[PDB]
Amino acid sequence: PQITLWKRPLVTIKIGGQLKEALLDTGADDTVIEEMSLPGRWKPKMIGGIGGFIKVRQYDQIIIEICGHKAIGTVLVGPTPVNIIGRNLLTQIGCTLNF
Amino acid sequence: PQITLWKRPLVTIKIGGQLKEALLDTGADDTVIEEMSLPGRWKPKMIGGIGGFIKVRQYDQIIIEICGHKAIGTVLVGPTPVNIIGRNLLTQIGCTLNF
Ligand SMILES: NC(=O)c1ccc(S(=O)(=O)N(Cc2ccc(C(F)(F)F)cc2)[C@H]2CNC[C@@H]2NCc2ccc(C(F)(F)F)cc2)cc1
Ligand SMILES: [Cl-]
Ligand SMILES: [Cl-]
Ligand SMILES: [Cl-]
Repeated sequence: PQITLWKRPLVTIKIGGQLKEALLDTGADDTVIEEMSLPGRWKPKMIGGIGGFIKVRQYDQIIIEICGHKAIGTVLVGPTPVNIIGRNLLTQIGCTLNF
Repeated sequence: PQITLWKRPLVTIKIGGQLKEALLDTGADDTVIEEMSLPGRWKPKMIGGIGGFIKVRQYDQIIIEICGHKAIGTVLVGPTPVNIIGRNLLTQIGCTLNF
């Protein structure tokens, strides 16, 4: 699809057997999801931006379905105000910016 | 152009006659630039980031060129990790997400 930017580019994703709404975010290096359970090992990480930093759990090799495109990669889990699909997964679905 | 996301989508902007580096950020509603002098009056604005909300200065109808594309619009000034070109100007220059 082609998604314009008049409003936030929210899409439905499937992760850990749950459906969630997430923002396609070219400014985010990493994918960050609200508190949820994921399988496997994790390690702590700090991420930040305007407003400050939050602590998240880093899970690797997690599968996510984004608009019917399956991708695998690292997912950070923590108290983010919005679910964010970052570049590490956007690349995998072939997402580009065009103008 | 078409910009992939394997690295940060950093571009050159021109504002106040000066060249600066900025991030094309579809996850940002607004355009936020590091401290600099802009003309005219400003209004208060609260923007929410990953780690909380902060106050920034809102300037309207500011001339700004983004990757050679001329735009005129709202620019916020405040403590941001990098200069951010958000949806308000991405929309102006005709930028879309595609996959
Ligand atoms: N309203 C508005 O315009 C606005 C809203 C939010 C922000 S934001 O929170 O600062 N912000 C932009 C951002 C840009 C660049 C950087 C930095 F360079 F440091 F990596 C950090 C943050 C948000 C907006 N889009 C990307 C970033 N998302 C939160 C985030 C932060 C860090 C990660 C990580 F590190 F895991 F990848 C993942 C997600 C900026 C502007
Ligand atoms: Cl990854
Ligand atoms: Cl104020
Ligand atoms: Cl604007």
